[PDB]
Amino acid sequence: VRRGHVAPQNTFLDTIIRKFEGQSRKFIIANARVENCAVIYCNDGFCELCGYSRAEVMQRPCTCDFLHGPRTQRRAAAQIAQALLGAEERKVEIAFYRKDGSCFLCLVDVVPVKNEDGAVIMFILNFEVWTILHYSPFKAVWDWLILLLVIYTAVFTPYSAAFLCQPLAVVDLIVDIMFIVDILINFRTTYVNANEEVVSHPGRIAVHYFKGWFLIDMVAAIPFDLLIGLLKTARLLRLVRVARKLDRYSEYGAAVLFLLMCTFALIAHWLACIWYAIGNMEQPIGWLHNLGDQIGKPYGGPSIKDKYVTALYFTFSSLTSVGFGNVSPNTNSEKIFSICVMLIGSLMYASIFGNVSAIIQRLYSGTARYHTQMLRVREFIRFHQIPNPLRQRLEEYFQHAWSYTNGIDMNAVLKGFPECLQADICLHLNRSLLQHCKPFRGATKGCLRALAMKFKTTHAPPGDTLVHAGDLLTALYFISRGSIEILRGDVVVAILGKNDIFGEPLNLYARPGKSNGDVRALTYCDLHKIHRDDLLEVLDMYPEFSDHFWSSLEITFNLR
Amino acid sequence: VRRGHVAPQNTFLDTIIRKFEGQSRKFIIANARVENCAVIYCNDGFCELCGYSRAEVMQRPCTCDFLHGPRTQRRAAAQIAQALLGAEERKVEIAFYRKDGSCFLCLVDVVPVKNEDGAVIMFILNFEVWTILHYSPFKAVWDWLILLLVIYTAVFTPYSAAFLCQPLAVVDLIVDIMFIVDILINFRTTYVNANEEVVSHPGRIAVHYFKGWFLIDMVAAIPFDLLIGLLKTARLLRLVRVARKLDRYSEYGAAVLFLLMCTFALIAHWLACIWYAIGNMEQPIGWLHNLGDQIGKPYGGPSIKDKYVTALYFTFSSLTSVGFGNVSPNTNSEKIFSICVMLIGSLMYASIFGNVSAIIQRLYSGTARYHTQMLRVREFIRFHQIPNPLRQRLEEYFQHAWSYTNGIDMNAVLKGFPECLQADICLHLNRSLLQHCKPFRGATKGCLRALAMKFKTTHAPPGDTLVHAGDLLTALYFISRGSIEILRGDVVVAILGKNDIFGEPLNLYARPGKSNGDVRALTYCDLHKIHRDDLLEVLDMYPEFSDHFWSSLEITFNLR
Amino acid sequence: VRRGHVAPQNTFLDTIIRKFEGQSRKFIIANARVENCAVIYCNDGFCELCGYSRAEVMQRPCTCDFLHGPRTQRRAAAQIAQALLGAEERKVEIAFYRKDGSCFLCLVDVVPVKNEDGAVIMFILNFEVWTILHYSPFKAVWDWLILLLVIYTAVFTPYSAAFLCQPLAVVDLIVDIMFIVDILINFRTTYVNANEEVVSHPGRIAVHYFKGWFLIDMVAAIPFDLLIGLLKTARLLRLVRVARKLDRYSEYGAAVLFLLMCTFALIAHWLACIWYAIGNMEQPIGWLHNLGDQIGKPYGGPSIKDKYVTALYFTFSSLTSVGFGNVSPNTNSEKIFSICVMLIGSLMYASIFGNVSAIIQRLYSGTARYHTQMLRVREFIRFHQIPNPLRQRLEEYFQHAWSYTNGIDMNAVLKGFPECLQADICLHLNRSLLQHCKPFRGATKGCLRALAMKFKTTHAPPGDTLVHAGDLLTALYFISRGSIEILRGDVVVAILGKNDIFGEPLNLYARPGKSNGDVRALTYCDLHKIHRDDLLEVLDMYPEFSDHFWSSLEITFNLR
Repeated sequence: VRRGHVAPQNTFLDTIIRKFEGQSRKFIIANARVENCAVIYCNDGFCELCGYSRAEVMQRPCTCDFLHGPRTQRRAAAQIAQALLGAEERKVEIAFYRKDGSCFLCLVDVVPVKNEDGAVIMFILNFEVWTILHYSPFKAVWDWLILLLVIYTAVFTPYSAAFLCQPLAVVDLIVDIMFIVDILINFRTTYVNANEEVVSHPGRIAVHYFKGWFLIDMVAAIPFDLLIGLLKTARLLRLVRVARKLDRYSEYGAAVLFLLMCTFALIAHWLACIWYAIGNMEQPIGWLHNLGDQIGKPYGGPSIKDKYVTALYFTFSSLTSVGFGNVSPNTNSEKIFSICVMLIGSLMYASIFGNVSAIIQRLYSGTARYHTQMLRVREFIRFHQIPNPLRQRLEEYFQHAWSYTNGIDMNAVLKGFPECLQADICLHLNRSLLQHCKPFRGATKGCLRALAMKFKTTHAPPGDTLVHAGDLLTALYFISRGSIEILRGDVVVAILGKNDIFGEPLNLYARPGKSNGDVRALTYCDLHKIHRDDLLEVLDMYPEFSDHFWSSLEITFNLR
Repeated sequence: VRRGHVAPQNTFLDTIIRKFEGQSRKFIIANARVENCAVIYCNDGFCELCGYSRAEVMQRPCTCDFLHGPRTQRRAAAQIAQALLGAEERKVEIAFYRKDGSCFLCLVDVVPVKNEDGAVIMFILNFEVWTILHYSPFKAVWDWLILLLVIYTAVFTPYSAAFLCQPLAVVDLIVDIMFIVDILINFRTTYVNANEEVVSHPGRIAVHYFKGWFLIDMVAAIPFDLLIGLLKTARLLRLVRVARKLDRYSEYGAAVLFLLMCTFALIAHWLACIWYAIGNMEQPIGWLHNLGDQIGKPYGGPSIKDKYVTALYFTFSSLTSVGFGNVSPNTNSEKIFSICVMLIGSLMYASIFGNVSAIIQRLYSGTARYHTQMLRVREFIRFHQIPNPLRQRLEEYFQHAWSYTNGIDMNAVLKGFPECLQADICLHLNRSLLQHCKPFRGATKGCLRALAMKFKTTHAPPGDTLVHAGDLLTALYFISRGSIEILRGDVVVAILGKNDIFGEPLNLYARPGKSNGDVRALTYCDLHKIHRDDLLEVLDMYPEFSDHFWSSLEITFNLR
Repeated sequence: VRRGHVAPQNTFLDTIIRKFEGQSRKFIIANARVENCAVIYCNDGFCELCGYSRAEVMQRPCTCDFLHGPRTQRRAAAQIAQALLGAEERKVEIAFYRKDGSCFLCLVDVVPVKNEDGAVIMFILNFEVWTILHYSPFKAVWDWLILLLVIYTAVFTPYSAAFLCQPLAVVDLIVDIMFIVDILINFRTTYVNANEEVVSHPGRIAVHYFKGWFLIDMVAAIPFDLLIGLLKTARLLRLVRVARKLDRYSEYGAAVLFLLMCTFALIAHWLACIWYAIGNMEQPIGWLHNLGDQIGKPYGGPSIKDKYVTALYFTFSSLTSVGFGNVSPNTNSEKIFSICVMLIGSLMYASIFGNVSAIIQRLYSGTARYHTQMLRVREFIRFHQIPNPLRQRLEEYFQHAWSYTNGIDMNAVLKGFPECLQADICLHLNRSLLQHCKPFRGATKGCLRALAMKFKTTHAPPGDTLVHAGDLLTALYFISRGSIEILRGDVVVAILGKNDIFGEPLNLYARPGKSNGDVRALTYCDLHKIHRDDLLEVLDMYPEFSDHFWSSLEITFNLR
């Protein structure tokens, strides 16, 4: 289920501007925490008065020296300066000057705003001539509890209606209380408006709940004493609660299959009850008389245990397209019902199990594409005829890479997000380097995001050659986990464990230098990677970082 | 089935470091085969003692001249040098010096490690102040043998249970032995752990087999003498062996269809037996009495041959959605069973044959996309209205290219793999050139991989013009198979067979030179290709290779 | 159906080299039509003899001046020169010299090859010390005629076998003749070998037809006189002719649906006959007795008209999953058959109509994607809320572009083909320009292909602004059909009809010049397009073409 982000702590500024926008007033806003109180807003009405644009007015003292002129008094201007420090309402009068030259008399209404703590935050200068959340685990698990007792009302209210201290009557009365309790919960609980990402408190929620889904849910919780048994069919409107809250029940993949399969039972259930109703209410030959000849109970009559089973047995067989012929429609009303069940059944059986077949492939989606992606590799091997030592690499790498990634395109997901969140994702992915290592600490946050974007992650399983002898070292690597070894003609030279760096320094050569020897991983080593073209372009942007970077950084193996 | 790569020969170094990591000791490792015994590892504890970082300590003699100072003796340092050559344990004492200046007394524990042959490989200097494989063809074919006799137990154990030197009893006792033998095989056979790519020997396998799939498979192989016929239903747990080993049975495309179709029979089989059980255990009107009136055997009674057939005949018709009405449920228990079979059948018939329909399209996947890809070309021809001489080329090339590649994207597969394995694939693909030809022999392995990446393969069928007269010769070609001819106005000049080269030398012109004449293939000629921009960029990286390349290489046809 | 390209006219050279390759001889080949008889082939055996490589030997006179030395006679060398002009076999002896220095005596066997006309084409110098085609419209339409009379044999041979001047017997004997005629046709007709793209004449075809599909088709055409009616069931093997020739019948989209639907009838047909056979051959209660009670013919017996209908009626209902219950299996054999029909029917009905549902969507594939592509545009309009004057453009352009292209990606098709055939396609697409226009005539074929690749086609419907006033004229246009008008503030200036050019000359400015005014089409104008960056890069390659191009070309509207 969706939950919007909470309103930022500076959103009060928007409501002040939006209220004064309705008044058509002319004003400016200036901050208190800043040194000389720089102006941070100027509406269109203010620019028409003075003549100056936003660019000129913004980032200037709130006393406004440029507005003063010959006609202004020294004593009158001093009253405005003292009013900022004193923190109170003083309507001081003074005659400002425009950009072009003309003067005007104006009333300066200084009204400081304050928070709950008791401190002056902003300066508005007007001119004139018992709570619950919607995303809580309490409500989340209780929605499943509603859905369970909703199924109860879908099953037992038609069976009670059609076929007619008691154990059944007492449990039914407990369900009536839960829906009355549900209405009380829906007032105090929060919701997500389109514009307002979150909303709380009872003054605002009751307006939304009225003129919405309360009218239908109001009828659900109205029991009465006053046969008249048909009034209990209003409890089927409790099923509407599931439709409006469908976003919560569609989260899990397996839970969706339960809904589609249990509804199929309820569809037949109702039709079974409706099929039974057709037999009783026309009784002058039909299907119920016909059943009395099959099972030995002609007319007393057959039992209700049988009467419902045989009726459900029928309507399942009719809408599953079996058609057994133990029971079958003879009268015109029965046949018309069978026509209705065959028509709705052909729509249902096509639509509902078309989804279930898709949901099984959607649940087992990893293993579905895995076999098709595997058959590409097997056809690729048989095409070129690849020998055994390379055969083992392509099979084991593919299964290792797929089991690691779960058959997911990692770069394809990041392209949907913008550069701000892409940087934040990559900042999290490379948290092991940027936090712990020596050179990356002494740097601004813009540099960290800039680097993180160009960084990569490359999982090297046991016995995988990353680089070979005499190769162009494009990359500069960083190791987080595992233990990588460097060799040179079957001679073990290096053993690079955690928090190690290997490659070449970019300052000395200024060219793509050749390698020293091969480098192979022992364990499932987690490591990171960049390029010379990628890295150098970052250091050109940040010159103060570059001198700090290369000095503090220490490569464990210089490769030449 | 997946099989991990064997642990590399230098993995003992990781276990030594990981054991000493638990001790919290401070040490270094140095190689013996190398000249002056360079240090190849240094933990965090060692850097805290001396003060020096990894970059300074690595690639230096293991005697450590930088650690010595004024306080160290000449006789004491000589004991460490002799200990390296002698190969034994000597705890020599000497007072080293730190980087900053301060001294410390320390005990040098030199412990050389040795292999099975009997030679000193490494120097650890501590400081203190009857087998079987899982991927074998024996086990592979025997898993199919298990699956066959598992189907036996799925079919014959319900039929024996429900409907009741003998030929049947003796064959059943042989199957009981095979599962007891299976348990003995599962101990000695290998498996694939998540971390440990391969694992062997009985000390490690028994720990994994216990607390896993042995508990279920233990119950399978427990026969007893002690009617009590229901205890034989535990043999259905032998079916669990197929689920846990499902990765092996899903390899072949046609073999998957056999599983999905034979299970459909077994599903009905069990339900047939369950349908029969419902008739017998309620016998005070039902379906079995009803059958005695159809076939002339009222009550003796009808035969077991019939009794099972009619029961299977029912349950197939019920779950295939036919519903014949020879046999049909009359009692409440029978109807509830029919409701159960209709509900499970609607799920089964939708799910299982949804997969079979996909598996037929997945097996015939080449011919499926071939017709759709063909209809693009036929619509492309009808759109532009292409004449006969060009019509023949597009049809014959498409069918030749598709029959060659089997409708597979060759470049799309390589993009999934990294640059290391991509080079290894391309090294195999261009093995005909790099091994046999004259100039490519005298070169380093980095050059061979660098070239191979930029190379291509272009199959030219009979009568295909590769290059025309007056064209810009971007490429430089190499022929492996077939026989290509060069013409110039219907005059046969060249006949280039195997191991031939044509194009232009890149040293003389330093520009894109024009061609001499046309060039056409006779047979299905296999040849390779590069570009000027691609090739020149490789030779710039390797200057010693470039002078060797152009001198030794000899182009058969210079084209101007 | 696939048909390979005919063997090129110079393929005799390959067979001569391949035959002499078996002999392990050492030789060269030289052309006659060329001036000084340049050598055009040299095997590995020749290079071992002399010492010289291919590069040095190729493109030199066949007399070989470099091979001569001091020991060679003036009179002996003259015999070789006269032998080239005379055209006959002379085994002249002369002692050649190697590259290194050593001499050797050798026999020069000059054997000129000749064609059917009677002219010397090549010079091989050995050294020693009633027809029919497969793709014809005769065979194409006759394969459909076979398939029609194959269906006859599938339908009438079981009906004749199972249920038992005559009109029926005479027509059956005509079909027996057609299959005997088919065998005679299959000898003389051609086929497509994997290596040999085409093959003809009776010496080669009979070897392929034997040990192939003749053995099965031989049994089809063996009638005998000698009840023994079961021998006529061998005529079902005539159905195998359709399977082996399936490539021809899968061409048309609608014709595939006919095969899948007519087979479904034949599947039921056979099963109907098999269902009938079960009734007769067990006759001591069954289904045939049961039918005698429904329709008033107990036992004479019921008619064969009925007996077959009711049997087909059954087997359709069984495998269509209806199950009527007029007729139904009572005996064990009948039920086992119903189990078999339900099992094969569930496989058939899933597989065969899964294809038919796909074939309907594949036949109506244009209209399928059209609606989905339309819904993108309708959602795109509702997203941005586009006004009426632009609304009309996006709707009309999309329908015009889709109706023109039939929903096909034009550039996506060309990427599959190589640069040779891509150029040939684009040469055909821009045939209107390159043939008819003035500047493109005086140019080499390499230039025409180079230009054609970079050219485009842009259909401008009525009232479409191609270029606006003050725009950067990147392109230079060519008009083939229609009539385009140029305006400048609602003033009609130009009327450019067929074979016209507009843009700017690239020689004068050497910069992207601005436009003069707007340009709009009247009719469905067909026109072509290029760019400055695209065009200039071609003219840099061909300097002799560039001076010819700009002088002869004349732009109708210079735009400034």
